[PDB]
Amino acid sequence: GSGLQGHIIECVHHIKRRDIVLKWELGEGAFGKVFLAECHNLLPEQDKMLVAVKALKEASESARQDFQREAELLTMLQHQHIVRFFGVCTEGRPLLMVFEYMRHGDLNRFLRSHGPDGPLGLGQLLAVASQVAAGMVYLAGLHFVHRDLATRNCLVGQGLVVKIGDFGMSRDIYSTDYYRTMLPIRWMPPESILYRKFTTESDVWSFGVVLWEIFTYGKQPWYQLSNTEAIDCITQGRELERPRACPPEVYAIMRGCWQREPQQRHSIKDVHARLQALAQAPPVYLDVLG
Ligand SMILES: NC(=O)c1cc(NC(=O)c2cc(-c3cccc(N)n3)ccc2Cl)n(-c2ccccc2)n1
Ligand SMILES: O=c1[nH]cnc2scc(-c3ccc(F)cc3)c12
Repeated sequence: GSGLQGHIIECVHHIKRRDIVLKWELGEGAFGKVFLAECHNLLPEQDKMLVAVKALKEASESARQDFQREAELLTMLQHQHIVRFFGVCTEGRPLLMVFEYMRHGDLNRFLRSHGPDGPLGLGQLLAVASQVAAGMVYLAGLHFVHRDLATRNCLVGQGLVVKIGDFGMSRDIYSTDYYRTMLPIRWMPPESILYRKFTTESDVWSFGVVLWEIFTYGKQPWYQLSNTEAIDCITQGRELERPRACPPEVYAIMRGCWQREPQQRHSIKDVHARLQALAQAPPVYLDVLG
């Protein structure tokens, strides 16, 4: 149910196994593990560089063919706000996908660790939002539907650089963010919960939810409610409240992403243009004054 596979239906670089030196396990899911590794002879002037390596547990013909198609699409995705894909290693089991290493981990973990529970300021929160929007503009321009846009599926590198990307293990690491196939219901618009239909318009809705995560420093949307209760609020048209750290100007943008009718939601290009203008000239808003 990945966006990569969704886009596949609707030359890959090969790295020698011996050029990869596994250093530590970063995470794991049902499909395999993710390692921190050193990769030799990959980038110029960097005889050694850190990479994140996704290892696939299953080595069957269908898993191999799916892997290849995903690797072809990942090679094609090239943007400043998309996690860099360096290539594969198909030298037997486990099949490996090599990505750049994002030193601050996923954006949800980053927000929670840089929040009140020092804390990121308004200008930094707007820069994070603008970068996530820029990656989504790129994906929409390719008619690529993410299907699971959320802060847990964004990564943070050196110098507050934020990019869209994940190692396909969020349904395991953040199982609490999904409901049973495992659907990310708190991030979904009513037509996706009801008809299980994902579009660029449903990605825009999830972007509004990402904005809410950003300005609550990574809190789960509808945190006071159970999964079935959250489905009810969304299908009935209840809206997430404006976070305290969120200026009215950003809340108006979220509300634009959350129009009930998919055809009435702002385009991501317009959402990005608005957030970019606010990141360069932040509104004078003190969260303490509300
Ligand atoms: N839930 C799943 O099974 C699932 C969900 C995903 N992520 C995507 O499809 C996905 C991945 C990227 C991306 C791009 C660049 C680097 C980078 N690291 N990621 C962007 C958008 C999407 Cl939408 N994978 C998955 C399957 C294979 C590899 C990684 C993840 N598996
Ligand atoms: O990831 C870890 N977490 C806790 N203890 C250990 S001991 C060794 C590891 C390790 C080292 C290299 C790897 F490729 C994978 C795992 C490790």
